[PDB]
Amino acid sequence: MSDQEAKPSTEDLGDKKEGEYIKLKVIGQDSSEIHFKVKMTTHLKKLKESYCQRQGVPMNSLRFLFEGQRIADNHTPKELGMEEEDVIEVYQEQTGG
Repeated sequence: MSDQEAKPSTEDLGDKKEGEYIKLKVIGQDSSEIHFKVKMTTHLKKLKESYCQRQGVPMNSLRFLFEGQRIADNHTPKELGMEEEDVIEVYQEQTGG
């Protein structure tokens, strides 16, 4: 999906409920910012690719990282240790494949 495989119906931790939510904002050098609602185990790839498709840019041309770590296809807010309304850093190249 990005670096490895990633698929829906991902297994959660178990105790974490649905009565909890977290929002995240993705920002890019293009001054673009998007605030989305996610849960603990939301694949951020879906958010990022949604922005990529919306902006019409290839996912291999752009890169999403937080605290110097790339947001992998299976990376989540719980996994990366983020908070609500936090910010993810994104850069986009103009050419790729």
